[PDB]
Amino acid sequence: LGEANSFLEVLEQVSHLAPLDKPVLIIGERGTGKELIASRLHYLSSRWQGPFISLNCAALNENLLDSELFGHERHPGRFERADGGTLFLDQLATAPMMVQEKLLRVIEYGELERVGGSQPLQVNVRLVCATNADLPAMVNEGTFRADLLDRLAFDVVQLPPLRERESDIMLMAEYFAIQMCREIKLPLFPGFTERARETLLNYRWPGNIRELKNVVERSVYRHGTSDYPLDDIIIDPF
Repeated sequence: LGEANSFLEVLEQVSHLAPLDKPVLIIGERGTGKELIASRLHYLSSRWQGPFISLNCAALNENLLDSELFGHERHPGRFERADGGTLFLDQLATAPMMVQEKLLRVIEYGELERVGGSQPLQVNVRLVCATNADLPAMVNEGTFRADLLDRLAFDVVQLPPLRERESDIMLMAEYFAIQMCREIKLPLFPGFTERARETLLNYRWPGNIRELKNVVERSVYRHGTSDYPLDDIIIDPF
């Protein structure tokens, strides 16, 4: 979430892309809300009453990924489960080259192939994928299929990292701090000192919004009082 102009521009882009049936590629670091953007593409589309299915490609080994996406024997895969809806594939760049070619087969031909006896399955799925890799760099290296990229990247949504939305950092920090005050029953958030603000604004936030929420919640809890402003931002609890 947030309100920097670069983020508002993303929301505008998403509102125009959502009604299309074309695949959308989301590029962004961890904690920038890629799955929320994918969900927004679905719910602003004509498919909104259909299924919204997610899969993280990085999480499964190659055989398990293959079966989870395309099914086997019956274990229906994620494409089948997303029929009439939207399938979100996260960490796309980790997909093995076998899975990449099979993904292209389903995209251009619009159907899954069955082992023996079973006829192929036709599927109608809107695809949204996400990564933080440099996919054109991977194409040059031969670790990502050029023909798949020629097809998947109809258009690209680039999510700005928190460090490039500096105006959003104190806005969101205040929001998360207030919510933590409610959780631990403090009567009022007593504010951030200038030292705290320097700490927040100078940090690069590799975990972006998710990390900001955790750091601020921990800091409010450790502070534990409404009697004076929060001075000590605990970035590293280790």
